[PDB]
Amino acid sequence: HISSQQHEKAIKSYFDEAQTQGVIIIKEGKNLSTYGNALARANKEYVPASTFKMLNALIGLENHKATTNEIFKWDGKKRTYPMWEKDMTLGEAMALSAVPVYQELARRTGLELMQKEVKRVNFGNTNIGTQVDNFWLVGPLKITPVQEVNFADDLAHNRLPFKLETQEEVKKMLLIKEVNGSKIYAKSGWGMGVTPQVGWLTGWVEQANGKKIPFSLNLEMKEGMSGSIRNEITYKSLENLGII
Ligand SMILES: *C(=O)N1C[C@H](NOS(=O)(=O)O)C(C)=C[C@H]1C(N)=O
Ligand SMILES: CC1=C[C@@H](C(N)=O)N2C[C@@H]1N(OS(=O)(=O)O)C2=O
Repeated sequence: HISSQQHEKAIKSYFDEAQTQGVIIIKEGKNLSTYGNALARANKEYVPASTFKMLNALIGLENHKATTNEIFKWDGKKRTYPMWEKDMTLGEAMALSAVPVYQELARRTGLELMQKEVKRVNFGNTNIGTQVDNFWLVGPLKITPVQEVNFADDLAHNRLPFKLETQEEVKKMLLIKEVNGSKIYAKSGWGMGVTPQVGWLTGWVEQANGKKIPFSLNLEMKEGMSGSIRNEITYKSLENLGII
């Protein structure tokens, strides 16, 4: 009974109230629906930032650069965040979004193999340049929100060019929330090394019946903004549309 006009107004209001500019793209089957307060962001390129952890993990696991139980030791050097000053698996580093572990994984893969794999999966603009440890954080690698929701759709359905086991292993690392009978799998991103700063939340909802609904939220992260606003806008948008 709720009008399209009302759903669009409600979702736009979530971005407006957060005093930011953003989009949330939802995919139902092959149909992409764009919502939010800055719809033109849908086909614009931004650094993937920490959302690249999903592809970094797939590449690393497929090419035997790590195992899912392997403990990446903390080197003992000071980190930006105290929770990163510990030993962790790829899964733990995914949940904590610990950059040093994923920079170690990128270094193990190496520039030549990383570029070949990024080109093979056809991720975003597919350019990683000459620095294997920061290309997803400060460029040249860029991707659009439409490309991110299509990547999430491919991963959710095991359509990426990796072993089924590799995709299942990475998907297990991405469970962030359980609402009723729905499971939310996603990875956030915050491009802190670029101006303006981009904020992402890309993933999918696995409904009780087995249906997978991919999504990609993309917005501008502003001064003193909490990371949780990406999760709050996403959950409110998915709940408004009856996805959760
Ligand atoms: C990812 O974009 N990162 C790593 C880390 N986690 O942020 S996230 O939860 O939004 O992924 C962070 C604090 C910032 C950011 C970065 N550019 O290093
Ligand atoms: C809020 C945090 C979330 C998380 C992330 N998603 O990047 N990071 C950074 C900070 N945090 O915990 S801290 O060590 O207590 O700051 C940590 O593990």
